[PDB]
Amino acid sequence: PCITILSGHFTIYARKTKELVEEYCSIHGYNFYYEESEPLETEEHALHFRRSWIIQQAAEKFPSTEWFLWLDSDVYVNPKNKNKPITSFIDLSDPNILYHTFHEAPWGSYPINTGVKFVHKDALEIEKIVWSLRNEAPWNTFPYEQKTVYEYVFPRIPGRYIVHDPYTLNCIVKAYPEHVKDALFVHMCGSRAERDEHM
Ligand SMILES: [Mn+2]
Repeated sequence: PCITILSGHFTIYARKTKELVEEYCSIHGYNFYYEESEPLETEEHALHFRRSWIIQQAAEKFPSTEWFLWLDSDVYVNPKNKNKPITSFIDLSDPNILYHTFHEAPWGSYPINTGVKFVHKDALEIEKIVWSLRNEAPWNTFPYEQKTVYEYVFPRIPGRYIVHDPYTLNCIVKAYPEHVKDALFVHMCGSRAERDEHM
């Protein structure tokens, strides 16, 4: 399908991850949207929610998109696998599914990690609602958009989401060091100097 990968960051590591993702899209014919812009709302919760505003900007630019893929700015493409398409790691053929998300068990603090998040075009209005909840309790409490997707969105869409193993597509470096080599998306979740050094 038509994939648009989107990300944003307003930083060496973040430029390097950008490059790799930008390169990866170019290799496979994916659209690339990057929010280089400065956020109007700069509080901690609002910055986490900003991904749900960015997707709306991505969709305006690329309206022919079937699947939107959010990647954090601390997620990069594993050089080893840069020549492999996304479809070689995940089945996006089920027309009923709106979200593909990934767990972080047992090292992670929450049932899903939205650092890598697949959103079907038919869920764009849902992402609009997530953005709108950014200043509403309990959604404005940590972990923010990630809590809102898991606890507000998912209950309303039974059967329309899959929570996947993270080993290839949301491979947190510190948590899964034995999986990093074979991963597609590597997530430097868990420090700028540390990230630059890694990049
Ligand atoms: Mn992250």
